[PDB]
Amino acid sequence: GLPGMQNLKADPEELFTKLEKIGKGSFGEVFKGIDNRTQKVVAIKIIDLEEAEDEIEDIQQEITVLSQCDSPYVTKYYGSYLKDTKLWIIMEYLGGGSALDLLEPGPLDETQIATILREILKGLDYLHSEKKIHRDIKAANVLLSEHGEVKLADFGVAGQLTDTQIKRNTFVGTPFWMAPEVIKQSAYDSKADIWSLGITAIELARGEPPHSELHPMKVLFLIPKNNPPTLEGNYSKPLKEFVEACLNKEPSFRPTAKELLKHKFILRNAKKTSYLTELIDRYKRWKAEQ
Ligand SMILES: COCCOc1ccc2c(c1)ncn2-c1ccc2cccc(N3CCC(N)CC3)c2n1
Repeated sequence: GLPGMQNLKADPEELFTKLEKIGKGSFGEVFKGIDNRTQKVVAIKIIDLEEAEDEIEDIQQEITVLSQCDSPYVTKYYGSYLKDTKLWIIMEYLGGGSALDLLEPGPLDETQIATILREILKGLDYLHSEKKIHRDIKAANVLLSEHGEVKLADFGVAGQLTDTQIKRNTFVGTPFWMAPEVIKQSAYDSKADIWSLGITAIELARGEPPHSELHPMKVLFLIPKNNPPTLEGNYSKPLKEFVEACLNKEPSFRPTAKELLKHKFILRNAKKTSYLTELIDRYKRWKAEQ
């Protein structure tokens, strides 16, 4: 049973105006769309079920995880529709762009970095409290509203802890951002997300994660074997220490999301999310390029 499945008489090509492609996630392409009843903009993931071979269960799991989340920091799921062989999956649209998009005009300042990290941490705190693990935290999966609100996206590989399975062992994620214990397929939990957050912090500061120049298969040994990455360059000591705190090889040595919300880098530098509109405006004016 697929949570939020609508009446199969409903025609999504009638109910929604499909616009441009805006992304490609772990499973399926995502489009901008208009809800023709409300005129609100939505994000629509479209899946050809006739093609999908092993990914239908994955697609279903993603929708299930989203449907179980109710947070200002997690993309909303509205429902799903069928048009012949294609599944239209209707979700929240955030018009500011991903944090990675917003990096294209130039570097972030540490106030922007701290603000974005703080909001990511609020989302992680929510998820981890629900015993969920995102497992694909990276700047491309951090979306901003046109007002500067920051939300987590793409739950395509998200994990669920239960009283039966206290830990996971699945090899999932995006290689450069994956925790060493995930790569080794040791037993892991929400601390894996804290490692990915540290990598994302480096990404927000420098524009790319560590090892970005290498073939992803090399991280299969590099991340488990090497000392953890550090933030190199002219950045504040609290930011460098924030990164170090996240990027410890031992998961029990990483702070919780809740704890990092009080980290000196966050408290000293983060400001109102509304200020992030400057970053969104910067990107709009920048992509006014021929
Ligand atoms: C240039 O920026 C234009 C806005 O770009 C986007 C891109 C994706 C968006 C979005 C806005 N508003 C909501 N989403 C969603 C909504 C539901 C999603 C489900 C699975 C995967 C997604 N994305 C996340 C961003 C990533 N970069 C690619 C895959 C999803 N993205």
